[PDB]
Amino acid sequence: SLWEFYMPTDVFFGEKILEKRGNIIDLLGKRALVVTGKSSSKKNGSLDDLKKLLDETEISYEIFDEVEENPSFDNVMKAVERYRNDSFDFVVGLGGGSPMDFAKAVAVLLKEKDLSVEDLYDREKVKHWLPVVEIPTTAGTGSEVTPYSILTDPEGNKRGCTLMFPVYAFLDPRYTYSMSDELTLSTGVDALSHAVEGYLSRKSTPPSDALAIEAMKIIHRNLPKAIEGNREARKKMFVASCLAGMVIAQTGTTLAHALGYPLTTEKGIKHGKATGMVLPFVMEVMKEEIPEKVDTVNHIFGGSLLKFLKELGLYEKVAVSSEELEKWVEKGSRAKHLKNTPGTFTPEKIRNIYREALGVE
Amino acid sequence: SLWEFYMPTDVFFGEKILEKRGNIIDLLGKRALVVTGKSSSKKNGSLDDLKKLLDETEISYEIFDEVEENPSFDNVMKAVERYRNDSFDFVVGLGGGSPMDFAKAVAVLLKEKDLSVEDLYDREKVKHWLPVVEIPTTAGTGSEVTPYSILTDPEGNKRGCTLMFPVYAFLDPRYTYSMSDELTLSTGVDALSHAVEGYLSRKSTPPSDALAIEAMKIIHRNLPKAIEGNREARKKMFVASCLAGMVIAQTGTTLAHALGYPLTTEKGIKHGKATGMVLPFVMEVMKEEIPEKVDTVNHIFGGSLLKFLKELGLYEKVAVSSEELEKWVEKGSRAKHLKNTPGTFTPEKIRNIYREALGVE
Ligand SMILES: NC(=O)c1ccc[n+]([C@@H]2O[C@H](COP(=O)([O-])OP(=O)(O)OC[C@H]3O[C@@H](n4cnc5c(N)ncnc54)[C@H](OP(=O)(O)O)[C@@H]3O)[C@@H](O)[C@H]2O)c1
Ligand SMILES: NC(=O)c1ccc[n+]([C@@H]2O[C@H](COP(=O)([O-])OP(=O)(O)OC[C@H]3O[C@@H](n4cnc5c(N)ncnc54)[C@H](OP(=O)(O)O)[C@@H]3O)[C@@H](O)[C@H]2O)c1
Ligand SMILES: [Zn+2]
Ligand SMILES: [Zn+2]
Repeated sequence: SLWEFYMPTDVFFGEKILEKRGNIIDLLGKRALVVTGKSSSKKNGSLDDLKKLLDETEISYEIFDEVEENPSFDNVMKAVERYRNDSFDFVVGLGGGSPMDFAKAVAVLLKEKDLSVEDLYDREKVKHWLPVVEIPTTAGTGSEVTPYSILTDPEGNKRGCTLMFPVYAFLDPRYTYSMSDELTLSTGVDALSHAVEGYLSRKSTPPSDALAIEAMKIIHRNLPKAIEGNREARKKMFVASCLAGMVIAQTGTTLAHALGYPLTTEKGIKHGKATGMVLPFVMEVMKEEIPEKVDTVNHIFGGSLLKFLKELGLYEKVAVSSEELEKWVEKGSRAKHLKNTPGTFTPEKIRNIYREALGVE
Repeated sequence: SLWEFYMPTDVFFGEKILEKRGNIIDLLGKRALVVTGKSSSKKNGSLDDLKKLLDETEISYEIFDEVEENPSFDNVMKAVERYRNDSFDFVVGLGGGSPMDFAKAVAVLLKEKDLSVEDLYDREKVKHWLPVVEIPTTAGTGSEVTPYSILTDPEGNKRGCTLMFPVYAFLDPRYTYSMSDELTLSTGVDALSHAVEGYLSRKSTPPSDALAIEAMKIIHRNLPKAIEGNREARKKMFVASCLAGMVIAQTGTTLAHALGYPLTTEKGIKHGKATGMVLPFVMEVMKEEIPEKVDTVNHIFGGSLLKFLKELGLYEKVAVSSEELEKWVEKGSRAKHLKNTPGTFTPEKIRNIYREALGVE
């Protein structure tokens, strides 16, 4: 066999974590660029805490609070072209996966001033970048512990790239208490999918399996209560989302993530819910290769992950034309994730996965 | 509550791993110092593989193959003084815990020529150091993924310190197939203790708990067969020892490790066996603060860790005087590990832990 474990991010978790461990960012420089969403970070106390930390460490900064959900190439360039004229020592991503991923792309482009966003997809061109600090507020994408960035290209397709691991990750569960029940559900299922896909992936490793198993157990026991607003459960979900991120940082994701993309970009379905909807059906095909592991996942979730997700009210009614379905099937058949997904996926199997997922509601 | 996860070592695992991924050390420099034991690494093909790797990568080197079991301050200075006139870019530890720990100490001292071994216990003085590469051959201390180094001081006492994390760890399971049944047993129990102590420690964290649980399950299922010589079992033990190293790299150890030291330094009992002998009894006390987790550990090991260890033939007959016992009880009452160990340990309880462990056989 042959495997590798690499997750160099220094992770700090706890209430008031920026106050208690945040000063370490002073090792990164004297001026920082903060990238965050339009309003969430202003309402959960995170931006205020960050401003306090920057003031305390006497680090000057600028705030780009215009990151959109599922950020596009243009969104990133709208910030890069402007901040390339400044001189930042490091970048801080604050919020959900969108601003956290946005921060990684900007960190490279502010250093590599001659590169375009498309160039980021060429690993050979990514050799220099500003350090990145991530402060997540959802539970979650686990972006604070992965080297990935996902952007929507000019054609409207979600495309991911591998950049750098954040130097520091600061997780304060209090920031997640403001999530709506619906966002808690979607982000929680995204975390669930990361742990499940990482465990079932052909790139699975012993360390990532260990982390994935614990994450799955935590999510199974806490997601329902978290959605309802139970604080202790939300704290556990935040822990699980981080563990799951560590997992995919080793394994990457599977066809489940790839197939959910069009549901998000074309049907407005939140990322986590989109992935979660197709995941159980992708698993049915994976069974042809790893039935034991698939059985393990179903057992952890009470006997059936599909039923577990259905009980959460995850499935949505989605309008899909034959024309749209065929387009999604064609794109899925070319997903890079296919190589790391157990099972044999023909266009018909992918077509069936969508029909099954869409057929629930 | 508040926790941190940090384990930056880039870990590579697999048969012929040095041949397949070792070239990456080219990024560390052009000259290196190899520290290892007298014969071991020369008989399992590891030193041969390392020599070949260094030749292929065109990296000059010198070999210090005089690291003794449980190295002392003088041992380290012997190598340091012998090579302080030279100029190395990085250090490579090859072998078990002794040479790997030796490597970390030397890596600092060769950089900071004005420091003594005693200075290494002062975190403030350890500012710079040469990069370290670890290649373990036992399953194991997990030293390849921890920042710890343990040496025997002039007084003959085991004293550990925290230095740096190795940049790269290369694990080839084939190297462990040459271990004697006794060494497999002792190093295997050491790994078991790391996982168990890390899980039970007051410094336990979610990520380390995840890794510890998996490590414990692997060891329970494979240690007996590994001792018998089963290669699949030994390969699994090697994975577990690594996972366990990642665990203590976050948690540190408990009173069990502390109480076993005098058995090693004064009675020649191998580290793993010494810790393992007292572990079940230290756990009995822990049950006062964390009965849930202790029950979990016993459940994983077939219902009783004590019985599991006894069945391995772990316990040894040891000649101990009252004077010696009282000295150990006294020192045990002043171990830093006490603070991170659940339960209340009175001199009477510690004396009883030793009596119980020594009374088994
Ligand atoms: N790096 C990776 O490996 C990885 C993994 C999984 C997913 N992703 C990517 O991450 C993105 C998904 O991010 P996400 O699900 O965390 O959400 P998101 O897209 O970052 O934002 C979701 C929405 O929730 C809001 N929000 C964020 N934190 C909140 C809080 N604490 N309380 C209330 N509302 C809050 C946001 O408000 P504001 O806009 O006002 O801030 C936003 O409107 C996708 O683009 C996905 O492809 C990346
Ligand atoms: N850094 C940490 O966090 C950490 C954790 C646990 C323990 N430790 C420390 O590590 C030391 C324990 O090391 P250890 O149990 O791995 O053993 P060790 O002390 O490194 O050596 C044990 C003996 O086994 C031999 N050996 C090593 N690899 C072998 C192989 N593949 N086949 C056959 N024989 C082999 C050695 O031979 P040669 O002498 O010929 O090489 C040596 O004589 C202690 O000093 C302990 O305090 C450190
Ligand atoms: Zn995701
Ligand atoms: Zn040990």
